[PDB]
Amino acid sequence: GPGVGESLPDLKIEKLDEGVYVHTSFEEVNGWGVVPKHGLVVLVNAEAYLIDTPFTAKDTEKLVTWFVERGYKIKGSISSHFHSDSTGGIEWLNSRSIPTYASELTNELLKKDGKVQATNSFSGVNYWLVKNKIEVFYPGPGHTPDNVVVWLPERKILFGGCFIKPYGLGNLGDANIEAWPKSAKLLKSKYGKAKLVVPSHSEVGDASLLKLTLEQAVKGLNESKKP
Amino acid sequence: GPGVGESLPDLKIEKLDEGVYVHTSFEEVNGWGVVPKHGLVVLVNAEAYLIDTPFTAKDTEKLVTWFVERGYKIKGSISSHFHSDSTGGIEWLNSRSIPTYASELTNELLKKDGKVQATNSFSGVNYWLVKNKIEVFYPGPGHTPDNVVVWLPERKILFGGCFIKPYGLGNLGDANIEAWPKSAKLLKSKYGKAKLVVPSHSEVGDASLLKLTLEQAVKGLNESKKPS
Ligand SMILES: O=C1CCc2cc(-c3csc(COc4ccccc4)n3)ccc2N1
Ligand SMILES: O=C1CCc2cc(-c3csc(COc4ccccc4)n3)ccc2N1
Ligand SMILES: [Zn+2]
Ligand SMILES: [Zn+2]
Ligand SMILES: [Zn+2]
Ligand SMILES: [Zn+2]
Repeated sequence: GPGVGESLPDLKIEKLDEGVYVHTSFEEVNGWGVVPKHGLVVLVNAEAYLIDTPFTAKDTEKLVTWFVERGYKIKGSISSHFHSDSTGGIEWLNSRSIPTYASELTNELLKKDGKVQATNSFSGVNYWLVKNKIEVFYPGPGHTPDNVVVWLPERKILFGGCFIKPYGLGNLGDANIEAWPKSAKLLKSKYGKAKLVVPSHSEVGDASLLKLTLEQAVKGLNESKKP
Repeated sequence: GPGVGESLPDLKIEKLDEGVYVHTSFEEVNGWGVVPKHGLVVLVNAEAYLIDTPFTAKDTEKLVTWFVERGYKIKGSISSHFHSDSTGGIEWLNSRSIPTYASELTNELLKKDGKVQATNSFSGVNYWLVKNKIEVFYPGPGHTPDNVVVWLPERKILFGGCFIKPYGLGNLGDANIEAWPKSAKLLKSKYGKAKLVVPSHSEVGDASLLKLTLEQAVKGLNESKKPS
């Protein structure tokens, strides 16, 4: 809702691996309960890259302040898809002239919704946000038409965002179930020996979260072809 | 409120694993929104066991018919705590002579509250609702003094009910916040190898949710303890 959910938990920040933190923010979402949303902060040269923003400007600000107060200035943010649990902090970041990144199709979907756009876009299937350290990849449509993943080669850590859905597919409103099985299969061959997979809405796992997502996508596609 | 013609999403039933269904019902919590409630239906060869009832007689009846028309006998239900979102359809199940179960303490709380009780009580820290297949465990007070969890040793699924609160404890009006940290740690140390953990009010996860609940219990205790 437009209002502040006064009793949600606060923004969480936790170290996942050597260069890498998980940030978790929380929102009240109709029909689901409280929903957690994980993103990352990846440090490069002791400068911070946000992988997805929190739901809100308030938690984006808290996140940024925490790292900046500790000497880690913000090099940029990248959003894995257009929904506000990935993109909600883009306007705040833009107002601080922190570069924000999104695919061309993500920015088009933001605009079509009258959302503020990232100030840096990329067309096409791979994008090195930081060569050999932060890569973006488009597996095809799934949770949404634009969803991308972020790969950290040096840690073998995959940020699957809202594409990774081990225990169920979540909000299907913008989903492409026909395509999701093919996308999930593609993603699983490519990142099969990830050490760690970070879903948006489920806590971190190993590479079996790729197989679970594929099974859930196969499952939802089947059920949808009914009564 | 929602309008007079507004209905909340309809009861959902979803396969979770070979023997095992999640059932999700909804109520509106006036100005927080619409909030889901998960229970299970556990299948042991053509018998079905309800793990928690929906909030309402009407959804308890929908849930029972769904399985009766797929050929199952409803052998009984068990309620994980006394709140309506676990016991709301005991009165209806009783009216159809489906055995209903709760702990001795849960039935006492129901009777205290002027509510219909389950027809069968158990008491003790472990209780087999179905030997080798459906186990009930009391971790200690937390969400409520009487909350219990259900364990399916053969799927390694834990139904944690409203005890499992990985994103925030929820309403503490009936809770024992001083006990919840200890109870949570006992629950974690017993079921740390669960393949799945099913909370009442958030989605299915893995055994991580045990750790998250402990963290939330401890932090809730701390917050309630500051002098401001
Ligand atoms: O593999 C599967 C399919 C996905 C899935 C979902 C759940 C589950 C339990 S309550 C819940 C809440 O949902 C709804 C509440 C309101 C509107 C739409 C959905 N969702 C349990 C297990 C399964 N497991
Ligand atoms: O602004 C909004 C409200 C929040 C929101 C959520 C989603 C979305 C898509 S799949 C998904 C997964 O959810 C959950 C997964 C587990 C538990 C409860 C929810 N969640 C998409 C867009 C919106 N956008
Ligand atoms: Zn989304
Ligand atoms: Zn999402
Ligand atoms: Zn309760
Ligand atoms: Zn509850």
